[PDB]
Order: sequence, then structure tokens, then C-alpha cells
Amino acid sequence: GGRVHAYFDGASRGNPGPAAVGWVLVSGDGGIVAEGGDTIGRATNNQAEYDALIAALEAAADFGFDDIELRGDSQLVEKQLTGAWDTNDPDLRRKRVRARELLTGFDDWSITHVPRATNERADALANEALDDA
Ligand SMILES: [Mn+2]
Ligand SMILES: [Mn+2]
Repeated sequence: GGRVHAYFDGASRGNPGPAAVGWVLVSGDGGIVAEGGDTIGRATNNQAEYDALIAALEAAADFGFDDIELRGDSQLVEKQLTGAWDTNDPDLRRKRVRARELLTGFDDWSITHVPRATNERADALANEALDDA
């Protein structure tokens, strides 16, 4: 039940290097129902941006929302998730199947690109977690 706006952001210091995720669940009246930031060990930028998506989707599914609007600032995640792009990388293929599995739990979904400054919350959660690694 209900709609959520789920922001996500990855942070990584190498290819791969220490990485973290951040995510924010917002309602329509604009309350932050839940948010998170965590270190994830070593990962690339693109892995972290994907892991933050999955962490946002898991949190929204835990909260039982039925309609999710994803908001992030990674082109690569958006274009792969929507099927515009495909990748040979078997690890990012697996993260997409995982994200799509999660998405199947919602009655509706969408994804929208926001500039990073608009995504400042999730970005601060991921970076503050990574700055403490
Ligand atoms: Mn980002
Ligand atoms: Mn960021």
C-alpha cells in the first residue's frame, strides 16, 4: 500500500575500492519515512550505484509500498534497468535481475533521473558512511 519516492546513490573510491550506498524513502506529503547509509566493502562506482538501488527497493518492499518512483543520478543504472542498454558484465546482469525481481513486488514503478544536487540526501548518507570506513 501506498506510493513512495525512493532516492538512491552509490559512492566509491576506486575501480574497485571502498564503497557505500545511501537511500531515502519519501511519501507524497513529503515525509522521510526511512533512510539509510551503509558501507558495502570494495566495489566500483557502477556497482555501488546499483547496490544503492537494490537497498532502496528492499527498504520500500519491507515497508509494503505498492507504487515506487525511483530517483537517482546514475545514467548507467537507469538505462540498463529500463532496458535501453544491455551489458555483458555478468555481475551487473545479476544486479539487474535482482532489481527486477524486487520491482515485480510493486504494482507500478518508474524511474527518473535527478541531478546530483537534487539527490543530495542519499549522496550525503552514502558519503558520510564511506568517509567513516
Ligand atoms: Mn550518483
Ligand atoms: Mn553521489
